[PDB]
Amino acid sequence: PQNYLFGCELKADKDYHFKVDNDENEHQLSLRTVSLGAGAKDELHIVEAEAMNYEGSPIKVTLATLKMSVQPTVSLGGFEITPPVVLRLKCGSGPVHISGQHLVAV
Amino acid sequence: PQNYLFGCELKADKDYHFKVDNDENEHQLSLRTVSLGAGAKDELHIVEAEAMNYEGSPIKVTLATLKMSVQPTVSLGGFEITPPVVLRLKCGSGPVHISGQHLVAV
Amino acid sequence: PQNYLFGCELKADKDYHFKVDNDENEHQLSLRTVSLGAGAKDELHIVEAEAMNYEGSPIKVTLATLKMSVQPTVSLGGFEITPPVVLRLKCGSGPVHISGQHLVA
Amino acid sequence: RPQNYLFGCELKADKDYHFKVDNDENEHQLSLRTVSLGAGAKDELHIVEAEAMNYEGSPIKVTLATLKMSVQPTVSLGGFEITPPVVLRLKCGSGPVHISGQHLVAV
Amino acid sequence: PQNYLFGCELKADKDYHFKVDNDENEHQLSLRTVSLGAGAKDELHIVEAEAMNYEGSPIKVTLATLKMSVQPTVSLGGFEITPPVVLRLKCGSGPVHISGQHLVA
Ligand SMILES: [Cl-]
Repeated sequence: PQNYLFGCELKADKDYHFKVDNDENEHQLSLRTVSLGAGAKDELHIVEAEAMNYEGSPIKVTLATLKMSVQPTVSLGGFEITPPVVLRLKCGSGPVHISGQHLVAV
Repeated sequence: PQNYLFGCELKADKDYHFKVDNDENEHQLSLRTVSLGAGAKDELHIVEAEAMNYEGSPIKVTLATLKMSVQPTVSLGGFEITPPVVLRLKCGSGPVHISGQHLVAV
Repeated sequence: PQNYLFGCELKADKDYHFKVDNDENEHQLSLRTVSLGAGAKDELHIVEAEAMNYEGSPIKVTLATLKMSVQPTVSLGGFEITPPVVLRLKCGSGPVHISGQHLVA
Repeated sequence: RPQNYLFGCELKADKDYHFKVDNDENEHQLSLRTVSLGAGAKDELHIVEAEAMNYEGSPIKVTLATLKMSVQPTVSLGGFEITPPVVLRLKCGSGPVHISGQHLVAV
Repeated sequence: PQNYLFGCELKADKDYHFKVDNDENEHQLSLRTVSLGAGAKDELHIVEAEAMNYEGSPIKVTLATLKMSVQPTVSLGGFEITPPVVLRLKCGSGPVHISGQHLVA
């Protein structure tokens, strides 16, 4: 369970797509924090994730609701998600930063 | 321990029923975040879970108390519940979003 | 490790005692969240737990300080305590809800 | 796998806390869960610090939490495990500040 | 999994560099809390970490955004990073304190 640092930045329509690699290994994203960037406005920001569900259909789940003067950072504690996954801002202009661990298994 | 994205949205007249069907494997719901939706009033929101306790009886349980201008998101850190589970808003109009993992055994 | 839902509501004159039976397994309370109920006043609420320490004596312990307009909910991340455990409000009138898991060997 | 006992203490401006090992064989761990301000604490900045050995072998002071009654009365650390010997103290603020956690033992 | 206490302080002109000197065992930095020091102004503080991604390249990630009058402490719950790691203030002058665990197999 070797682990690499992971991160991305979201904007109004700057998605992040985490893909499956053409390796033989398993991969997981263990999401840790969502936090507002210095230039973010004091509006509501909602970060959303999209991935396969249990019965096979795409699901969109909101990870966090952030606002600069109320809650600039949310800690998710190692939210593990199997790729492919898309991360995006459902509202707010961002930037919103996401940090976490990229877990593989050779 | 296979792992899928889970999410739902609750409103005052909209609960969520997590079931698990005529499967053979064991299933667990691992709840990660509870967060207020973009249009939610600045009223008190209380999210409830109902499931079996160890004595065999159904128990109603408060997961989180949320308020948009005080605490829009609560992180539960992987709160596991054995299905069947009903999730509902005990008060507040929502929308309230819940995200987590659906974990499956064999 | 079997896990069942656990929850309770605490008020000024209402301790909560956890419990077990003529049982054969190991039991743990895994406390998850502490949250103020809808009718709680905007007073400071302090939730306390009491259980035996490593020496063997009962020790009272503050789990959380809550205030409705400041921090209505606290997440403990799976705080595990061996029964018997008493939960109570050391101050505030409540209602205060506690949620967690009952774990069985 | 290890056995777990409830742990707690109260810190004030002139009352620190030191984690007591004894003439025993067991490996002990202190797992800290919450830091929360007591009812009578004033509304100043409170900073809780922990003191224990680092890897290279010499003592390090470390900040666990910054708390303020009207902003953030409780901080949950999620099971911060520290090997004894460890000392907990207020680096500033008058308290009382309560600490809760687990005392874990295994051999 | 031997476990030692870890800490550092960050300022506008003072970063922290975590190297384990090449022994033969493996080391991990497990971050726990990011908190503002007593002397910090009430400006936005953003703490970032730099290490390798899975493709071998260095990446910088924001760990936490703090502000004294809003949220002086963020708890990361054991965010493990493989050394070498750089911690720095991307904005704000600090001091910002970091605590966690240094783990050796
Ligand atoms: Cl706040």
